[PDB]
Amino acid sequence: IDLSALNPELVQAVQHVVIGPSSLIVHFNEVIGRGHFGCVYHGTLLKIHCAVKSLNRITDIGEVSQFLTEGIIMKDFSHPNVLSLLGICLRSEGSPLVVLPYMKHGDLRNFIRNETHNPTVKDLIGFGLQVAKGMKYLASKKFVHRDLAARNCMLDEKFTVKVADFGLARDMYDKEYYSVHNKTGAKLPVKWMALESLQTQKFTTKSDVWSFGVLLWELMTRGAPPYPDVNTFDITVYLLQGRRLLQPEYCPDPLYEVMLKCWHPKAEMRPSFSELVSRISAIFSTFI
Ligand SMILES: Cc1cc(-c2cc(F)c3nnc([C@@H](C)n4ccc5ncccc5c4=O)n3c2)on1
Repeated sequence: IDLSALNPELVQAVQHVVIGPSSLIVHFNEVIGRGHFGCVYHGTLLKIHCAVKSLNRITDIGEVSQFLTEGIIMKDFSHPNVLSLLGICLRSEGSPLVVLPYMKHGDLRNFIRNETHNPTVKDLIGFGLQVAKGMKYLASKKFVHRDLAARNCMLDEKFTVKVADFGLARDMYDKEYYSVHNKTGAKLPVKWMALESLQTQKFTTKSDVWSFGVLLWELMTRGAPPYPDVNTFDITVYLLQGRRLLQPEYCPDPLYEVMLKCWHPKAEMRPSFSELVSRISAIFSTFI
């Protein structure tokens, strides 16, 4: 790595992000995750159980100083509902490996769809509140997620929910839900996107608020696909007919009212993540 190529203020932070190969064993024999940009494997860090992501499906990782800079930013994030970066390990043959905490119970969507798990309505709302707290933190860091959805949050061994799939962990972990734009070629999660982002492909924290509303709907339907009878970019036409996802059977009325505020046609009128934490914690507190 070329320390000179970095912003001079960040050079000190590199030692805290870089993991020496001696400190990490990767078990390439068993894939635990699959993304478009690469596979994920069990690993042991010095005995800390971790998830090691390869980026080898990409032809190139871009500018190495930029990759490092991304890693440094990501490493300073610390919140119990945000997936942390443990570090990055430089291997001789191949791209760098990204080292994340192991998430025993996988992604939130699959967890709520799992027949062997039986969360209550209170539990599902609490999963939503935990996501809201993670997003309030990210928004306070002026970080825009761009791909918030239940598939992109994960659960650890204590069922703590963590906003995942950002920074160096960013990928498409379920290709079904990404559609190619015709003018730009970008693969977009159209069914989670705000109206304005469908039009401009610009994403903001207020478009993350829209996605969060969809995520709440996923939770209360225990992982149903949103808008099944709508096809890809016909979602814009569908929404502009004056439509929204219907209230799920076991979704409390005030929680559906929160969903509708998250889908406000004017981005600036949608609630902040701080407001969502406040409103959801109240609704959650009414359940036993
Ligand atoms: C479906 C699905 C979703 C994911 C997923 C979603 C994320 F938001 C996400 N963020 N980071 C990851 C990768 C790096 N990851 C992280 C931890 C982990 N722990 C246990 C098993 C697999 C993983 C994993 O794939 N993710 C995988 O993997 N399969």
